[PDB]
Amino acid sequence: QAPTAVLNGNEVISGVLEGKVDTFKGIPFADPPLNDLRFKHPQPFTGSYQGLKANDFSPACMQLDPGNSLTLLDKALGLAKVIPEEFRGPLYDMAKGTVSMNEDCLYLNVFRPAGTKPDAKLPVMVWIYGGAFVYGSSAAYPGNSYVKESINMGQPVVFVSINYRTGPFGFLGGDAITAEGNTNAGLHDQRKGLEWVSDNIANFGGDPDKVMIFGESAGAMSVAHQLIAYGGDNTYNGKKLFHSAILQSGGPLPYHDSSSVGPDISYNRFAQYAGCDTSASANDTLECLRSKSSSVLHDAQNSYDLKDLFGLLPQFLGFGPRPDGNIIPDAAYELFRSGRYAKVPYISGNQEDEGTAFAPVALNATTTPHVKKWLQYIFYDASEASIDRVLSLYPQTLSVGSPFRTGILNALTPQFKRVAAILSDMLFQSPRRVMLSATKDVNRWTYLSTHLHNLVPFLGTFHGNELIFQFNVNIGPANSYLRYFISFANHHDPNVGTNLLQWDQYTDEGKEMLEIHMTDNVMRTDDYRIEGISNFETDVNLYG
Ligand SMILES: *[C@@H]1O[C@H](CO)[C@@H](O[C@@H]2O[C@H](CO)[C@@H](O)[C@H](O)[C@H]2NC(C)=O)[C@H](O)[C@H]1NC(C)=O
Ligand SMILES: *[C@@H]1O[C@H](CO)[C@@H](O)[C@H](O)[C@H]1NC(C)=O
Ligand SMILES: *[C@H]1O[C@H](CO)[C@@H](O)[C@H](O)[C@H]1NC(C)=O
Repeated sequence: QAPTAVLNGNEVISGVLEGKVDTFKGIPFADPPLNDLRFKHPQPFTGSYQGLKANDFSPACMQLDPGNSLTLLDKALGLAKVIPEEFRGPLYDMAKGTVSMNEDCLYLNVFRPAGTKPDAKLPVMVWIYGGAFVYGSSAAYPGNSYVKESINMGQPVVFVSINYRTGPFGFLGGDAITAEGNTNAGLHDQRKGLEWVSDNIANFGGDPDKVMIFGESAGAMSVAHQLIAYGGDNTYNGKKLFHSAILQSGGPLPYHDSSSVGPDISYNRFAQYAGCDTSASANDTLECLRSKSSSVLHDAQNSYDLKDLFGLLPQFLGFGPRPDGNIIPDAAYELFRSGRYAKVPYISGNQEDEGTAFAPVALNATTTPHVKKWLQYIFYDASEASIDRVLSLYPQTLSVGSPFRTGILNALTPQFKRVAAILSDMLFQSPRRVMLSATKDVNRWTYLSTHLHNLVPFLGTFHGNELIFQFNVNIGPANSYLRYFISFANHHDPNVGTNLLQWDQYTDEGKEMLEIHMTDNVMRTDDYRIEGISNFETDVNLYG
């Protein structure tokens, strides 16, 4: 029997019973962003839900193939040699998929315990993806393991995943988009999905007054931008859109302006790869981009990734959230430090070796001059003095680079461990500490995951790896990532009924941090590489 829910008082949608979980997949929350609506803010859904058979995932939004990155990594270090088969199988499974990709992709999915009734008021967990090596948008993140575990725990939740536009489709900047007021469209997509949840989740048995948003990599960077959206106003028609958050390996971005990697403006490069004439006026280039087929814009996006992000650099360094004076009113770091953020409790953490999967971009660097040149490209407006100070704080000494704590092993090149440490701390660890020290009036918890230490040559406990334990095979540290986060969605404290180590909250006095291992966890403090990370937190002259 198909489970049902009724929206707008009388429109009945049906889902699919999958074991003991009811699923409703492919629910539209905005009108399709096609033709004249390409690159514009999401428009209200003007259709009908009546008779919708929400029985399969919608198309994924336009994105790059993970194969680009996985093949470069494989060329650089031989993934089948370094990653144990039990983790490698899952990792490649999340990088492929049966869903198509299409610009018509603004849909969400609801997962709940079978037989939940609309009056149940179950806590809601809303997942926002952003995995560097994952294909499929929400289709790669089924909520069944989270829902099944919350039932076993006696703490049932509703899980929701939302699609949003990434890349140039969701974050095309430039003067024409600014003049239209259509900046940061992908962030507005997420916010519209959250409005849909506030208005409609009670019909599925969820509680609109207890919503947790969480995500990983660009999804955690998105959650951090939702916390400072409109200077911390997370209300919609008087109601708070979310009440707690978890950020897995991502935080605010250090930009104070719409900058991107390298010597050229990202808009200009993409327009050029799409075959538009970049000497025409701003409005004419945007009109040209709105006339191209999706395959042409897809090839153009692929060329920007391979040529300008070198197939590996985090996508938000090219097309991503930037200050626009409206949904992001000022630089993200400054909004957190002036208290202009939503006052909700959160968990923020990192994998030990966040930078190792990105370090192969600088594989040809053997000397400090070579590393300086790569850093001058990625951070093109950085002052030379600021770069020189980073290079003195992160030396080429093999034992202090990343994979961390591995001595003289894993030195793929003379500079690989150094570049992996710099990218780790600049892009992931410093953003986490900017939030933890700025948000002193909310409860917060932080973690370091070291569970693959010494099991994966050259990569260590790398960026994006923990997603296989949350969404694919529930082995290794899966119980920590499932149960602490279910407890947090229910009680805004990770320690209720987990049967796991007590995780003490982070305080400014003790800087308490959970360290997650393969089978056990231990408490530690967030005390490592203080000088190096602190400099990234405070040197504004690095960023552009
Ligand atoms: C490492 O590779 C990069 C990318 O090919 C080289 O940098 C380029 O060098 C040419 C000539 O100086 C410039 O026109 C490019 O614009 C540079 N691009 C970047 C991203 O820096 C770099 O010279 C190589 N380093 C070594 C030691 O060979
Ligand atoms: C460009 O488009 C904007 C927003 O649609 C409009 O207000 C402006 O007049 C246009 N300007 C030119 C020079 O075409
Ligand atoms: C939709 O139909 C099912 C019967 O399969 C029923 O249990 C459910 O209550 C209906 N939905 C609502 C919200 O009435």
